Amino acid sequence: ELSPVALRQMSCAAGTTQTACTDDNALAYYNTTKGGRFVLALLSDLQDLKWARFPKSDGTGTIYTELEPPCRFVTDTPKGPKVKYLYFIKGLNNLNRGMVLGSLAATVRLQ
Amino acid sequence: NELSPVALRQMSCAAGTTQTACTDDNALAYYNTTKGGRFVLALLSDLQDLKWARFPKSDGTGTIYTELEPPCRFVTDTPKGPKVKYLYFIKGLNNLNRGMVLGSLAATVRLQ
Repeated sequence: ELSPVALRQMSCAAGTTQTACTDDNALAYYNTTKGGRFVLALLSDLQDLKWARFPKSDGTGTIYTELEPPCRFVTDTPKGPKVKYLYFIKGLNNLNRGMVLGSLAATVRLQ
Repeated sequence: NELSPVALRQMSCAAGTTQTACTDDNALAYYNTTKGGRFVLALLSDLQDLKWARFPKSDGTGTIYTELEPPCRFVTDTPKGPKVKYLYFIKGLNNLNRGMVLGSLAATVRLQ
């Protein structure tokens, strides 16, 4: 059926270009199925990101994914509201967009 | 531009195999608090044969019955041990809202 699979988070590199992916500057929401991680969305403080870099665990190589235009949103932080940017993977369907938003509501102090 | 952020609220509710069979709180409803009215997305229940959910109207006028999709079965890890649960989407729920419920569940519950 549509059995729910756990959405996990991990830090990851992202940048304006693929070469620009420098050091961990974002947080990736991903799925773990079969052999490999399925990244659904990026979470970051930066608003001009276009790419995300992911090294597979086996070290065979690294994966670059195009990012959609970011969805700006606000989180509640002890030091006051903070503005974050939510990047869906390019071409992400609405079902997986929903799962991201559902997981984001649970792992982040929204509004 | 700005993203629409909604928190999935949960509330105990009545359910049954028929509209008349809806009496006690047999399930918990995932809903959204909108400007006015509660928008129910899905039902979570120990029972696997549910078809309707009942919500007495806030205005006191009557009761609302929303029909259920076929249940999705899954196992949660609880202190009492693994518990078989059944997830019912509201009849006709779009894919975004379905993902919202599926994303909230897997982010807040341990699955087997």
